[PDB]
Amino acid sequence: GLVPRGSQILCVGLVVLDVISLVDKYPKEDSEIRCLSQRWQRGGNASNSCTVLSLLGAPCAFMGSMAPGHVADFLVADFRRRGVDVSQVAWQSKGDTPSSCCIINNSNGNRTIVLHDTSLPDVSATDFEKVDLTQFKWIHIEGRNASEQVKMLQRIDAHNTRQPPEQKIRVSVEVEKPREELFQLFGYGDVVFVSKDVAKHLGFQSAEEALRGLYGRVRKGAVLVCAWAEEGADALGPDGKLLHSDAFPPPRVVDTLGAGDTFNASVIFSLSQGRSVQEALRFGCQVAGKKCGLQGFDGIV
Amino acid sequence: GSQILCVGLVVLDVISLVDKYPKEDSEIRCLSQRWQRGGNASNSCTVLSLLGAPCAFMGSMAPGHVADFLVADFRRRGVDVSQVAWQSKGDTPSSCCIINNSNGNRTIVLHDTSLPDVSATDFEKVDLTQFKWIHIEGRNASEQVKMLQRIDAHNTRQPPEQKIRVSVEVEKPREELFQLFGYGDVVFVSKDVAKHLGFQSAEEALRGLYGRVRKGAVLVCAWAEEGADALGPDGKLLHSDAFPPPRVVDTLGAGDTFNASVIFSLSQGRSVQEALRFGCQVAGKKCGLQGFDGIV
Ligand SMILES: C[C@H]1[C@H](O)CN1c1nc(N2C[C@@H]3[C@@H](CC(=O)O)[C@@H]3C2)cc(C(F)(F)F)c1C#N
Ligand SMILES: C[C@H]1[C@H](O)CN1c1nc(N2C[C@@H]3[C@@H](CC(=O)O)[C@@H]3C2)cc(C(F)(F)F)c1C#N
Repeated sequence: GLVPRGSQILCVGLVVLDVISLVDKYPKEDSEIRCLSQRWQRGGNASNSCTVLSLLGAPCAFMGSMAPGHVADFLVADFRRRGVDVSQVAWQSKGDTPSSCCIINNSNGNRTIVLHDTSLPDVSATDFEKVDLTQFKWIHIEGRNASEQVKMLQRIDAHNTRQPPEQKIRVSVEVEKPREELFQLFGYGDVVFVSKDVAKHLGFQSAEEALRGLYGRVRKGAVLVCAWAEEGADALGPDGKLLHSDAFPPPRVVDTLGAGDTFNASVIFSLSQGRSVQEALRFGCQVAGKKCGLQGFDGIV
Repeated sequence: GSQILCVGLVVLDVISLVDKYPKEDSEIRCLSQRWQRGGNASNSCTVLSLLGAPCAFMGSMAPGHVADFLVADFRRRGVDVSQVAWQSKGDTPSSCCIINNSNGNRTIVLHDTSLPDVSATDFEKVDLTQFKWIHIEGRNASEQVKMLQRIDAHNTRQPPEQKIRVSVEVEKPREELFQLFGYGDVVFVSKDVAKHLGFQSAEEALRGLYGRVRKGAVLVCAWAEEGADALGPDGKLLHSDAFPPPRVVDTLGAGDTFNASVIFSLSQGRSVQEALRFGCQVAGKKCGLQGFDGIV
């Protein structure tokens, strides 16, 4: 159906079916064990951020690769249950829709993960070339196939060149995985999110160190953002002024899975509403904190 | 008297194929993923269909997208699903299956959704005349005993040529199930159950447990790659060596392949010796393939 021009927030990235099993003891190889509880959850960074944007009251869309089948069916029904627009999915003829299997041991909190395979082709620059960008006010790209995503980012830049400042599509990039190919993505977007994990891998021992160490890698005018879990989040822009927000931890932590994606979606949302970077940092920390005391995404607002 | 009925579980298996079994607290990327219809009675129906046998499945399912996959899979195989016990409370069972590509080893993390099992009242509503053979996978034993008493009652009124043959499977090491040994013409006892009762071989298990079976019954015990043994009223122990593939790639459902193949061979009039050999043959062939396609 009709989507008003410059009304949606697009998130480009991964969707995965997460099968979480909670066990009394880790299974011995070649055995059958009854788990205590099992959950099927739609995951992925871009995927999780869409859930949060819908719950925040933002019209949003997901762009990512899926293969026709029963896994895709579950994921599409889950996206739709969360009011996520799924018209821009890159339907693939080869490969499996990603599925991960998580075994959580009760006696110690240990997590064993059998990650999805590599068979599914990622969204390409040619796939993205075919997208009418006019319905999007904001485009968020989760760093994966960087050389392709760079061409996608060059296409949004080309678009904005022909646009009055109010019809300009805002852009954000996420560098969450400590893979060198992704570090070229720092030079793209108005907002650049860098994970604690990536920063630590580059030798940075704090969000301040990471922002001061990596700011020279961003495009002119860009805002570099780094959330450091329960130590709050920092942002740094062209004025050279480091901004900080403390974390808003819940009275009891229940579920941290997707807290970072809650932060990213909330920062994007607050900025898209015309709020300052300081206000967006505080808001992202508040929503992220609220999420940590909740199972899943229900009740974050 | 044309169909083989299998009473038991249907489970959606979420299968991950790995290069090496994951060490606890680690992250490993799998090689490939698939969805497979599983459960012991359910797997035996797949094998019976592929063997050319008209078969039916009786088991509990709850309406939903999991049941939809399973029903479409059953139907794709030509398994008769008319006798499924549709439940209004619960979800359909699912499991996480890790298959090690190096050796075919399978590890299952199972989610028993606490769906109500098939009851004796559910089974009383079944027209037994279309069945030549009824196989029950041991689950809710006190309720399955009444189901077995119903088949016995039916056979009493039948001439020997129109008598329904009965098999029972005691796969789980739960004491409740050990009453099922006294029922059926063919009794399959797992290696796992035998080991739990202190038996170190199929011959030990058969000699140790034979006194527990019905008069004239055949006790069968498959001991994985060590082959299978059977023991009947003549007191003569029968053995078949396994048929291992040169490369074992997937053991998930090998035992169910054995059970279905023994049942099939016996239903065709073959000797117990021939049925044991055929059972090991087909199970062995399955172990060198992914899934059940190509076992025949
Ligand atoms: C996004 C960051 C901002 O820096 C604040 N916020 C928080 N992140 C936390 N984690 C991130 C990481 C999550 C795993 C995952 O993202 O899947 C672990 C724990 C924990 C808390 C907490 F618990 F203190 F509330 C907060 C708060 N506020
Ligand atoms: C049924 C028994 C007869 O005794 C022969 N047969 C085999 N069972 C095997 N397993 C049983 C158990 C399976 C897991 C599961 O049933 O889900 C493990 C391994 C392995 C092989 C093998 F590999 F050697 F071929 C054969 C053969 N033939």
